[PDB]
Amino acid sequence: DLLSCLTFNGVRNHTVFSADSDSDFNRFLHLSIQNPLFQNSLISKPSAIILPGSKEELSNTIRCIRKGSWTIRLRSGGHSYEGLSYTSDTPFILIDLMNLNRVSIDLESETAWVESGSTLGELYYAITESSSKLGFTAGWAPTVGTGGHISGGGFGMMSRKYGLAADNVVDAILIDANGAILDRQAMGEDVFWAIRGGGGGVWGAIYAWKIKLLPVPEKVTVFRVTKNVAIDEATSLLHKWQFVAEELEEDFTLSVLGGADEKQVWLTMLGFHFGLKTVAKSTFDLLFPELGLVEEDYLEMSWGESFAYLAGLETVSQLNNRFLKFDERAFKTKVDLTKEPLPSKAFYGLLERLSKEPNGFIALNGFGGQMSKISSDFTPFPHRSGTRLMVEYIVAWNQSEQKKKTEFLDWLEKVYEFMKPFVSKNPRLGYVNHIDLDLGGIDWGNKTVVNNAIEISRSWGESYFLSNYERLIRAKTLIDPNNVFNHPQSIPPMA
Ligand SMILES: *Cc1cc2c(cc1C)nc1c(=O)[nH]c(=O)nc-1n2C[C@H](O)[C@H](O)[C@H](O)COP(=O)(O)OP(=O)(O)OC[C@H]1O[C@@H](n2cnc3c(N)ncnc32)[C@H](O)[C@@H]1O
Ligand SMILES: *[C@@H]1O[C@H](CO)[C@@H](O[C@@H]2O[C@H](CO)[C@@H](O[C@@H]3O[C@H](CO)[C@@H](O)[C@H](O)[C@@H]3O)[C@H](O)[C@H]2NC(C)=O)[C@H](O)[C@H]1NC(C)=O
Ligand SMILES: *[C@@H]1O[C@H](CO)[C@@H](O)[C@H](O)[C@H]1NC(C)=O
Ligand SMILES: [Mg+2]
Repeated sequence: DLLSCLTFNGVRNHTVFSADSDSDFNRFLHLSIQNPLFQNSLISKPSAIILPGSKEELSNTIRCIRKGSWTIRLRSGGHSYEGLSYTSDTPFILIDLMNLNRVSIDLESETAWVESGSTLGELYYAITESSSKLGFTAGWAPTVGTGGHISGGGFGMMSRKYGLAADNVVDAILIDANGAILDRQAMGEDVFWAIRGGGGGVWGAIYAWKIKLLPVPEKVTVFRVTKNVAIDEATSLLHKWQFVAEELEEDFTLSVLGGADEKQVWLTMLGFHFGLKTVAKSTFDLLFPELGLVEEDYLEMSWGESFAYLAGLETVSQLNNRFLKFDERAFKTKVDLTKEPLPSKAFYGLLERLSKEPNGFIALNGFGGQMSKISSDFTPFPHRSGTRLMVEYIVAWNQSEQKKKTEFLDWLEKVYEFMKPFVSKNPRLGYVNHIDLDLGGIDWGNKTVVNNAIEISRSWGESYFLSNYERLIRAKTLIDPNNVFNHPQSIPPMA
């Protein structure tokens, strides 16, 4: 029936479920699974996979699915930390957007239309090919899809200068529950607000984003330096780092990745400056001489080169390869936002815990700069002025380490518990692109839960969106009153 409808409407790229492990179905399913944690045979699988190739095909795909009784799942880059783009407890149809990866750069307006299947890497590659003086602000990972990422905000190394990806969206095409093809004018300002950070898989299917391209100098300066130190020094480095980071002028970003193994602590310092190396080095010589950076650590390169470099890629060319796997390990990650400085003992304790679990690591970023100049309700992402740091805790493992899974997750749980007193409180804040089901989830098939959906959903909803939660609910009710686009943590519509 679904297939007949798709045919009648001219949608031809579809594949039904097959048990054959070598089937084209399985191949398409796995192409964009970015967390092996959700890859096994015991996980839910779609009844069919549809690959629309145009806005009309996307519209008609949604229309056909509604004539049946399916749960819609949209996938762009497949990076959902919780696999929410390709799993569902109820029978589902996977709409994979990988064929919608056209990027159209307009150098006369310095804007771009970006189909929502395009990855960050594909976008960055297109921009750098078009111009040496234009860039865009989004996350570091080149295989992340614009569909999920911009829908959830999109934070990266240029956010202190330019804010989130979603803060630089000026139009969009949204395909609603009825297949309507809506631009900014058609969807209205409440819905255009909601899609710019309110979370993917909730409002409809974004067909394309229109973004404003942003100035970058022809040469920027970066460094990636790993310090191999002991815990005393690592603690004092991290404790000073937090002040250096949040306070730097907007033309600088300094972030950290960290881990340990018994007495050996490693801290990888990632630096970016919107300018030349003489200024970059004079700034860090003055503000953070403890890092011990030398002249040869500072590299001058193009903006596109810098994004490939910070992502750990070999070349700018690799940005354009969406199936170059970032990593092959299963993972679980959690995040905190902070409002007060972290005491030294928090870093010491975090490092002690890392030293006992070499499969764990942390990633630390400062806000400030432009992030403090954007109002909390400009877009749905509310963590602006007053927000000091974002702290990510990750544990990752390979197949050979599978039996330690329970232990790894316990370690992460304990780290998050340890950090509780030092980070944001009442409520403990989160970030929707860092979706975390530990916070809870709605079973939309459970009537008693659905009756109280708004209160229940406030647990994660206010963590992600704070006061913006109320406006999100109104926008949801407007654009998807029948809740066609839903998942365990989707914004509830009013009854
Ligand atoms: C995997 C990963 C993620 C990541 C990261 C590094 C890696 C290796 N670094 C990040 C960073 O530097 N800054 C940042 O803000 N986020 C970072 N992340 C997390 C990443 O942003 C999120 O995982 C993001 O949501 C992933 O987007 P992607 O498009 O790749 O993922 P998805 O699983 O397919 O979709 C996620 C949700 O959005 C819905 N979706 C997908 N496409 C659409 C469209 N077109 N319209 C509406 N909703 C859409 C999915 O259904 C799912 O709910
Ligand atoms: C539905 O969409 C999928 C995914 O786009 C289509 O498969 C893709 O088809 C293209 C074009 O045939 C393939 O590119 C080709 O790759 C070969 C090497 O195998 C290369 O020599 C050619 O230059 C060509 O570019 C691509 O590999 C393939 N992608 C995947 C993941 O399979 C598929 O054809 C579509 N199905 C239908 C019925 O339209
Ligand atoms: C609905 O959810 C509640 C609370 O999560 C649970 O106790 C109950 O068993 C569920 N009811 C049904 C009918 O599934
Ligand atoms: Mg076979």
